[PDB]
Amino acid sequence: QLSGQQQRLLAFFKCCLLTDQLPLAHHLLVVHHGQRQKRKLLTLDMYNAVMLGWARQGAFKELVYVLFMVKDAGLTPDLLSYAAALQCMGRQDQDAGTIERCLEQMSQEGLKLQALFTAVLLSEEDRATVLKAVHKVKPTFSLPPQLPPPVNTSKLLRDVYAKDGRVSYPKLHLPLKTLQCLFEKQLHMELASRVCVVSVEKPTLPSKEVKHARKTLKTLRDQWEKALCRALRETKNRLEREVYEGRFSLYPFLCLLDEREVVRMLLQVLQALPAQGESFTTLARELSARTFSRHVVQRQRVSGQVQALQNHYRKYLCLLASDAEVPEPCLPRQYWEELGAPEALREQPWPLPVQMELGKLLAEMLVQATQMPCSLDKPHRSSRLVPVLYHVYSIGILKPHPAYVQLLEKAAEPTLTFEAVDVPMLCPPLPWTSPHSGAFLLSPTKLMRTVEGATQHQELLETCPPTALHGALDALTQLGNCAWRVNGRVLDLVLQLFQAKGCPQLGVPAPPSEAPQELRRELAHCQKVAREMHSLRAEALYRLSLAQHLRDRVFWLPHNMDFRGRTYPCPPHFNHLGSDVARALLEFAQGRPLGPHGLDWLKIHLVNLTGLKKREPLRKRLAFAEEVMDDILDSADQPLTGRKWWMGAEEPWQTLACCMEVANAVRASDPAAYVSHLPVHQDGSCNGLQHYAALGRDSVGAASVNLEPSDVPQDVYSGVAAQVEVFRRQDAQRGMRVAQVLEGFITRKVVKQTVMTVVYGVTRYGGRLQIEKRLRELSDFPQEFVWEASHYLVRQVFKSLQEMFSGTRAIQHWLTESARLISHMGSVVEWVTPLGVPVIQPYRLDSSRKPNTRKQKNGFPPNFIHSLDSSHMMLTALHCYRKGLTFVSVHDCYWTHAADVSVMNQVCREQFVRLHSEPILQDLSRFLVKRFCSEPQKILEASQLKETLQAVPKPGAFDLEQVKRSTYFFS
DNA sequence: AGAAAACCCA
DNA sequence: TGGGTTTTCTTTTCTCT
RNA sequence: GAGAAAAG
Ligand SMILES: Nc1ncnc2c1ncn2[C@@H]1O[C@H](COP(=O)(O)OP(=O)(O)OP(=O)(O)O)[C@@H](O)[C@H]1O
Ligand SMILES: [Mg+2]
Repeated sequence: QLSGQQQRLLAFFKCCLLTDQLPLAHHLLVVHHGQRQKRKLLTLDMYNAVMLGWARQGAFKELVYVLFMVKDAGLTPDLLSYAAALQCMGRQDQDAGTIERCLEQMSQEGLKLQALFTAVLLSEEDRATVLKAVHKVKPTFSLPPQLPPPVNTSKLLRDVYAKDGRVSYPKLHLPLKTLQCLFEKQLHMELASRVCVVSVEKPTLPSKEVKHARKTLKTLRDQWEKALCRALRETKNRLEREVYEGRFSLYPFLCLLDEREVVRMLLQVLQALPAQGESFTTLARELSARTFSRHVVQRQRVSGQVQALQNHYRKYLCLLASDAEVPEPCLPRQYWEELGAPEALREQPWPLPVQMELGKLLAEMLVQATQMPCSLDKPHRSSRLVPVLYHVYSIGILKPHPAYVQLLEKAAEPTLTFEAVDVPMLCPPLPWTSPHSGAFLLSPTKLMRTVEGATQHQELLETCPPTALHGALDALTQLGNCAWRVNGRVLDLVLQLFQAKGCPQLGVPAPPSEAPQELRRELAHCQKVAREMHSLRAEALYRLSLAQHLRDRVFWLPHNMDFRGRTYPCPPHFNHLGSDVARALLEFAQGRPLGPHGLDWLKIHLVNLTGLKKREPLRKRLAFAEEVMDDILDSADQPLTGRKWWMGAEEPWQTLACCMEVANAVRASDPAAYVSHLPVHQDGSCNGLQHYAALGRDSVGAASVNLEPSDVPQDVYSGVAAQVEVFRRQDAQRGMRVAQVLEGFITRKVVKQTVMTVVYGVTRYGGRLQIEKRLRELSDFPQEFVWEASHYLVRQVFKSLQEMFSGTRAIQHWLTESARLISHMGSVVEWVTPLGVPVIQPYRLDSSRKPNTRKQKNGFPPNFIHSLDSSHMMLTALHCYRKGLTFVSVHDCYWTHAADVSVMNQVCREQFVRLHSEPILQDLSRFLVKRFCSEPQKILEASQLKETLQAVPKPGAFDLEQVKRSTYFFS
């Protein structure tokens, strides 16, 4: 649309506003105004930018100059131009307070002053100055009184937003002053954009070469520090020259940040660089994005937004603190908005070519700025100052000359360095009051996770009724308000294995040592295994370094959504959706007493973690727990020196943590009045099958995946495993070798993924790879036939064909056909969840202007079922919040304290009915016939999709209220 | 690799 | 009708080219 | 970009 130079100079003038430097903008405006080619292609917005800037300084003569320049070249003043004019007229006492010409022309122009105060975004201080100007004269003007905020009136969301009800909202265990101090700590950790952590490695004792290298790097880094402060000042003068000669320049972009912070950034980029050099454009985009983030943090420090955030957060903590009482209790978004919400003043990203030019300029400073001696091993040897990194040609990756990387490797630097946003928050996160504001204090966290800069996700989120997202945001805040701590005993044991030779049986990666050590094939395989082990140990190193950092601290994990609705915590390395070790390290910081029923749920949780007794009732899982109590107590007491019963569990570290918790609870004097911090888990049987069976009301499926009450749990995977094992015997007696070598190897775990995936649009090749990976990890299985057996295991699993999951397949076929026809119409598949969240699919494999019908078709049934179980999770979260339950969730795995597992069940058995009492299939049908089938050009295609959508398959005969008495719906 | 057919563009 | 490409969906981490 | 690994 607009020219690239227009956006480029718009970014220039905006950054000149943000960095004082206003005579530079006036000079460039004058130079462009002189030349006829240059005075063309300016929009009104750049003169408007210089308008508000001279309004901030209040220079009346200069602003009258640029206002006179507005009328030339056919630009009439817009609303905000008049606003800045009112701001400068009121900044002085001119025109008897701005009415003598400005307000008369304001009324003559036909631009509404109400529309100025409402429609057009203004700064709050500028808005107050306009108020003072238009209050010196005309005192009969007053601001329109803003209404009380709207309260959502949907059927599922009536109960959570009904004012008259008995509520018990949970409060944190931390007082107001402690939470305020943690707010200060988080603010300091976010202003300093990186955090340094100690390695969990074994440290190296002082040696001659190690400390010689250690003092060599300090001298070289200080030398490059002075070199970088030379180069950036030289290019600052050189770019100010281009400003003063009438050229575009990046001079305010380098004055966005101080000299020091840029040099520190470039040094941290060298410290974080691997032995192999990274792509030049990737280094550029990383550097310029870091410049943007540090600018966003710096602008709030200068502009006074940080102090406003301080006062509001100190008032907001009264809701969460144990020692403070809000007069009427309410939700954190509601209490945030009831208090005066600060203006966001959203920093917007610059145009992408300007970002790339900044990254190129910084990286090309970094290339020709740093130098080092070549004679590293011999300091007395005379060597010229060899460039440390010239590989710009090369796909283009810079070269770390091997002296530097060997110097680092013999330096034994004990410190890793993280981003602020890659670390758990030290204070409770900001409430999700908007798709813009939430999670981190000073960083623009996104509502939906996305890649490659897909922006239609937000464009659906900001085009909604304002009360639609209220259910989702209050869910994410509830997921973010969970207080976590680190289980230190598990950390001690894992670091004991990590600092020694690792234990790959229990998940601790092996060192570069104990690696495997005609000939070429074996050497290549040894190098491959060495690289994989080194990579896994680097991952575990980073995770355990954050865990040891947060060992003594209470931290919060802010949550985002994806597009389809499911919720993930923002800090990546150490979260509760990670592996066995990561879940074993994490624990609830707030603890709730067990009560009369908590210890039974702890024991059932332990038996669920062992992986034994999956086919059993709860009474016999509990009887198993009493059977193996001595093994539990020995595993808790002697993990690595006892009989190691916990190691044989399917999730050994979580089993060990639960063994410790159960051992503390049993040996307690009153196990009912024991404060338990362990998250007890409840999981759906087959949630794709659960939601398909509840949509189709299929009695056979509902009985099959436990929507109908039964004494014993029912698994589809154990059914199909025996149903293919009978043919494994029947073909083995015909003398087939592939059936003969699979004896004792047809389990739930090898067919679990395939029968999980049959309800989605799976092909036989994907099922083949699915069983193939599981057969590769089978050590007892001979590895020769792993390919062949995989084919034999996607054959004979046609047992799902014989009228198995029938209404499931009808629902699947209609969703698949709907996605196919929507995409063949040319449109992307969108739908609104029953809680109101709009969902769009970012597939678009044109290059991105057509929808990829294969990807849309294969994506619609999983994305829709994930939307439903995310909505079910959010309803369960909200109605547990009304009953004072601490709830988190790994994507159908609902986690809470043991004392709440009954209540969490009941809400899970209520909001599954209340969600599925609504005609989700019919509401989806009418939404997609209104949104997608109302076009004039494609009446026949709309008729075909109309016949498809209006032929939603009929519900079966299953009363959903039975789910209320289903014991093993979630177990 | 390879056992593998269906969909999309010629 | 003939030839090329994918293979159910999402999320996350690490070192080597 | 491949080498892997993890969660639903
Ligand atoms: N590989 C996968 N592909 C698609 N969806 C998946 C996949 N793995 C899990 N899911 C989704 O996650 C949920 C199932 O999680 P989970 O791993 O607990 O499976 P399950 O069928 O409930 O098995 P289990 O018997 O172990 O409880 C469903 O919503 C399902 O759609
Ligand atoms: Mg499960």
